[PDB]
Amino acid sequence: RVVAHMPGDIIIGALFSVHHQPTVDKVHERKCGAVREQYGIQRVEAMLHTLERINSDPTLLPNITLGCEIRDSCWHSAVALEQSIEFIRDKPIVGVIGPGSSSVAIQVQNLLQLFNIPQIAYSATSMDLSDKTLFKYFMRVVPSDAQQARAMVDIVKRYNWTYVSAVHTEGNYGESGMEAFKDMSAKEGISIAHSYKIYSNAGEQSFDKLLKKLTSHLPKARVVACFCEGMTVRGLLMAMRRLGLAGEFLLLGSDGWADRYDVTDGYQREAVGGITIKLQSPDVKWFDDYYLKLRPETNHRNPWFQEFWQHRFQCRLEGKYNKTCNSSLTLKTHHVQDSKMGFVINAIYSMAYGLHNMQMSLCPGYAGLCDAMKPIDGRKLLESLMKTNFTGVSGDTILFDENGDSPGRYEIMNFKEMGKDYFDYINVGSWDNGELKMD
Amino acid sequence: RRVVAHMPGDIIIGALFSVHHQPTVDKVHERKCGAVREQYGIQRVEAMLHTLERINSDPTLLPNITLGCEIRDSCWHSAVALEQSIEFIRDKPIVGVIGPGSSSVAIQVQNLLQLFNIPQIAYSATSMDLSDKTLFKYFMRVVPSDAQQARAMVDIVKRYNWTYVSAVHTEGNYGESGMEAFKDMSAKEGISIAHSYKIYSNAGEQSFDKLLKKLTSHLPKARVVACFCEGMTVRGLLMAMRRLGLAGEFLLLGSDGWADRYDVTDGYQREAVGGITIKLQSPDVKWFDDYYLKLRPETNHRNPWFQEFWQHRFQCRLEGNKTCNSSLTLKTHHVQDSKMGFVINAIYSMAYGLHNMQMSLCPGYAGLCDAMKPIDGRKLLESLMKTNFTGVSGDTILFDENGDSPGRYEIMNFKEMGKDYFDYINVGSWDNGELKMD
Ligand SMILES: *[C@@H]1O[C@H](CO)[C@@H](O)[C@H](O)[C@H]1NC(C)=O
Ligand SMILES: *[C@@H]1O[C@H](CO)[C@@H](O)[C@H](O)[C@H]1NC(C)=O
Ligand SMILES: N[C@@H](CCC(=O)O)C(=O)O
Ligand SMILES: N[C@@H](CCC(=O)O)C(=O)O
Ligand SMILES: [Mg+2]
Ligand SMILES: [Mg+2]
Ligand SMILES: [Mg+2]
Repeated sequence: RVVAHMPGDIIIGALFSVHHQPTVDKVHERKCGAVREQYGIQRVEAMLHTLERINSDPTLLPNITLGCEIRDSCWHSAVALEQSIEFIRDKPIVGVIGPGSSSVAIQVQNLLQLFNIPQIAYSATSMDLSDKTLFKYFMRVVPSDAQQARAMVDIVKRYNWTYVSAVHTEGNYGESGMEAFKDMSAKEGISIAHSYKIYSNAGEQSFDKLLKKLTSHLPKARVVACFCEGMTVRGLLMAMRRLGLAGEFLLLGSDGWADRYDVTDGYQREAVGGITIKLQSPDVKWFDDYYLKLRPETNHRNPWFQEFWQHRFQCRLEGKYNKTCNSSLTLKTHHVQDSKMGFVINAIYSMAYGLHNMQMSLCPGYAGLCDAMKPIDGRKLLESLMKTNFTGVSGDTILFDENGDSPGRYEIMNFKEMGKDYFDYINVGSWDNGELKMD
Repeated sequence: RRVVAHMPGDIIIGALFSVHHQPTVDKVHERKCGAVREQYGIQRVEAMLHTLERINSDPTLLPNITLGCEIRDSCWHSAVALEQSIEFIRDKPIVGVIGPGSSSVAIQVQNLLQLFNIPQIAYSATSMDLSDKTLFKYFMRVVPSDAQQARAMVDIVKRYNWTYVSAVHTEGNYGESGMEAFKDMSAKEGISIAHSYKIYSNAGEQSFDKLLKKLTSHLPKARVVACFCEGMTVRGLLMAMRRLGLAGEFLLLGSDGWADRYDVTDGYQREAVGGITIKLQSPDVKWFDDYYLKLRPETNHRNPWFQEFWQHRFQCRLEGNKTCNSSLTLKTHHVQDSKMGFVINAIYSMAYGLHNMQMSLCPGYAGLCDAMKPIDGRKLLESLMKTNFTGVSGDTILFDENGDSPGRYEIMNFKEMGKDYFDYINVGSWDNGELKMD
């Protein structure tokens, strides 16, 4: 399997979903699907460039250069574990950024903790991961769904819904979030018509059946609480197309969906009215400058880039598509920054600041790695990381609590019709530390 | 480093048994385990060792090939089990794995083993989840999935015309998957569940207290309590019943975690009295006791845990506070592990898979030939998925498409057989849909 290498005195690992998860037919081979941009190439590229900026910043880790080993998770548990094994055999991997998904992160954490390797996630939101007896070497730069689910329960109350349906994605994210939503909503007098679950990669038939099952609760249960992966919502949408059910349901979705266009593209009419929750994360300015200048002929250090470029533009590079890649192709056309970019970048910084701090205490008057950090002791790195206190890429303070969690907040999107045949995500409200505010 | 039981051979098979109890909150992070276990540890270790000896002595099965083993301690814990499982894969190669016992532990081990093409055969992991061959391709078992045990438990509730029961399951894949099967089966059968609860087996005294208090508030409408539970969870409850004195007000309908296990009820019998349990049908293995009971701490070094076990079992110290008398013997208070036959069938399955492979790849030869050097794990899987032989008790062992085996349950009753005497009474049976009591 392909890997992205950056040399250094210290090597940080990372798992990003450079390709989609395998299909039912190629699962056991663990042959992954198509190359991903926002969730893959962009995060890979973020990783490499953040490391450059840190290595160029003399305030942070002076005379030490951070290198990395970036690996493909395919958003899949087998693939991520396989790849995590490559991290632990046995120059060492000091800590790992990612992976994206709660149940995948858990599987990864189960391996890493046996090797005292701190792991810092940027999108794994499940409450389960707050348990430090079970997941001691796991931390994250996002809040847990104790709050997200709370926000979803609060949106239901605000709009005066007492009767809803529930769908969650199979696996720890959906399962655990929906548990929280089911519990909170029962105390607050909200009835759940039925709770359904489905895997994001189920066939059209499974989704069709789920859609028919949801119609049986019409007209009372037209709102569907979806603690769902983006690809589960898309499945629901496409099933609505096949069954001609556009305008029957209002989907209330969690962060798997947020403001993701790949979820709704091609299926806007069936999604319109949708309410989604997004974790507050501003664009990082300096990412686009770097990224939109990248060229397939000279971006060798990212070994998936040529594959991605050819996919994006549907062309062959003069280094199977029916055309050749034009010289004037640029990413600035239709560019959309990954909604979680700031989290990725902040996760990478936590690791660096964790390392820098350790260095200051264990190497008090020395420049670089002194014997006491040769080699780095994971248990002390975790102590250092657990006391994370810094200013983020976007100017917020990033701090960890005793559970390895981080404060955050949410934007509430409505997916609106903005005029004939044109739809978009519109910020309509927010949720922060218990307070819902709508426009 | 962790202690291992070794036996040499041309083909090495791995095994996972809970030789010690799980970490006690909190020796958890250091992964230090607790007290040594007899039925679930030492006896299984011993069955593994002796079964291989018996196979190596049988000339109809793998002639000229010596089967060895690497037997490791799981402590019935996901982290320890995974930790030990890495020792199997780094990198003589381990060809197959027997165990571990618990479903969520077996899941963790299967996720690693599938990556290295190493077949896994379980003796006691019963969760429906494990039937999914897309997630768990390299996993098989010699016991039926809890699809049947759940259905059986529902049928027991109906048999006594109960319409309102409480539910408790052990945190983990076994309890959660089995209770879900039970809830989505009883709701259709018109049975109501007052409240569903859950708990870790290693949860403190304080934790079980809270649970029981909650259960007491569910009374007196729900005295019957469906427990898709590990034995220690059941024990946990009984110990909480003692601390409160709520004994004789609950009826516990337990799954195979409890079954006919004395280590669950020992010391808390009157708290348990009345209880009903489901046990997988597994007859005692005659030859096992013959071999086992003859073992001596001075002469049984191949089992590295045995001296620890001997010393713990008899509360004495061996010569190389009180000194161990030479008269001590296991024949006293001996109880054979209830799932013993399943361990033994699992090993024989591995053995038979290896043998069938050997006949097609090494046709006119006795022994490991070049074409099985090394052993293709994908081919071992192929061969084991065609498992069909006659078991130690005499039944036919056969894997379905999902790598599952057929089985059946006995229904136990825990009751007083006179002033201060209590025992498990075989009160019925369940077999392929049909429940029978008398
Ligand atoms: C770090 O964060 C804490 C909050 O826990 C704050 O009190 C402190 O002022 C911050 N940083 C420094 C450098 O003092
Ligand atoms: C299993 O094998 C025995 C003997 O080889 C044979 O008689 C029997 O029909 C087989 N059964 C199945 C279901 O394969
Ligand atoms: N927060 C989700 C992932 C959502 C996403 O980034 O698409 C999880 O914990 O698995
Ligand atoms: N059947 C339980 C284990 C019960 C036991 O053997 O104690 C499981 O699959 O996890
Ligand atoms: Mg620097
Ligand atoms: Mg032989
Ligand atoms: Mg199976």
